[PDB]
Amino acid sequence: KVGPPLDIKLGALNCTAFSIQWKMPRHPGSPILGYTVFYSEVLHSVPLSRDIPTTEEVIGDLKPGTEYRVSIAAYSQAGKGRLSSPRHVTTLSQDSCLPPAAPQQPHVIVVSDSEVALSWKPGASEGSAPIQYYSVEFIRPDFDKKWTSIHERIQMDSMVIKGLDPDTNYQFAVRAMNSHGPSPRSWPSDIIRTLAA
Ligand SMILES: *[C@@H]1O[C@H](CO)[C@@H](O[C@@H]2O[C@H](CO)[C@@H](O[C@@H]3O[C@H](CO)[C@@H](O)[C@H](O)[C@@H]3O)[C@H](O)[C@H]2NC(C)=O)[C@H](O)[C@H]1NC(C)=O
Repeated sequence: KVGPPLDIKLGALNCTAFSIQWKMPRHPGSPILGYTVFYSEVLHSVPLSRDIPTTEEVIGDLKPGTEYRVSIAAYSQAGKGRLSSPRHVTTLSQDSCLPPAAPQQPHVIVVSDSEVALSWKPGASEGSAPIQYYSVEFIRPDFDKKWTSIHERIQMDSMVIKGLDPDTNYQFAVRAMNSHGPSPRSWPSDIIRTLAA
């Protein structure tokens, strides 16, 4: 019986998601218990549906550059309310949610038996959003089959890495992050050996 939700607002967040916001229906006969959100790809087709207690929601795991038809209905103690007029929204184009290009191959200079100096430059593009931080991985080519992450974020374009094994060959690589995610790895640095203990 109750009217459809009012003041619906939707915006594409990124390539795979959009957020939806609305107001309580006017003059409800009974307390609103929740809402039901219906959406389908874009002549109507059978839609997916999500039930939520609040007046706003984020709809994720969508396809890039695709238009969606969205409707909302409120449910109360007297059944399902009237369904709002359909709203359309398009997820961002893939070129628009790009993560940054891989940073340039880093320069490496041995410092001690357990330390190494390292520096890098950003890539040709920051992607679709400015770089927020860098990440650094390392690997011992003689024994390791996989890269190891350094669980810190760097706003500098250089750093000194400590705690390495003495008399060991190492290589290093860098990735840049924006709000859209990680870049590919930089080229690996040239092999460099720590001083023996
Ligand atoms: C595009 O937008 C969507 C929606 O904002 C992003 O997905 C969301 O990513 C966040 C952060 O990773 C997720 O939050 C996390 O959820 C669980 C606990 O519920 C846990 O992994 C973390 O503690 C954190 O709270 C959120 O669930 C997720 N929402 C989805 C998938 O619907 C997405 O990362 C954005 N970027 C891209 C490139 O798609």
